[PDB]
Amino acid sequence: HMCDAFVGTWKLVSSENFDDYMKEVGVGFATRKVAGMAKPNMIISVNGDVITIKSESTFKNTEISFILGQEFDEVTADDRKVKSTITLDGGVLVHVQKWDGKSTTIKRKREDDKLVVECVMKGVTSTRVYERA
Ligand SMILES: Cc1nc(-c2ccccc2)nc(Sc2ccc(F)cc2)c1C(=O)O
Repeated sequence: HMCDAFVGTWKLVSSENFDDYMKEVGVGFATRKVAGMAKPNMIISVNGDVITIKSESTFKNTEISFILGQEFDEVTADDRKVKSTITLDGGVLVHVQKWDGKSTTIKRKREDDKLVVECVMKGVTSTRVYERA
């Protein structure tokens, strides 16, 4: 029952400062423009200890499956090859991606009927809000 409140199908309803977050990450112009337009569907499911997060969009579809605390390989929407670890900290999913000596942290939290995603790359935060689809 660890992620019960995250499970489901979610749709992006708002975004703030995502272009700047992507600039800090190192995303190029064209990918920032097209990725920034996307209105992804996030589908979160749990089967035993394995959590799956799928993102479906017009630009790219992504999928990760993982066990909490156990590092894995991820290919991001912008085609970075990263080493990721996802943990639960006080009811917040905390996702750290490492690549090329860089790091970004993505936090996912339930707040009211929303799933709030906070993405941080050095000093820059983007906040992305999802509602149930
Ligand atoms: C945390 C995050 N990072 C990035 C992301 C995207 C590009 C470069 C770096 C990071 N995208 C998304 S959602 C998304 C999925 C597919 C897509 F084609 C566009 C957006 C999210 C999200 O969870 O809201």
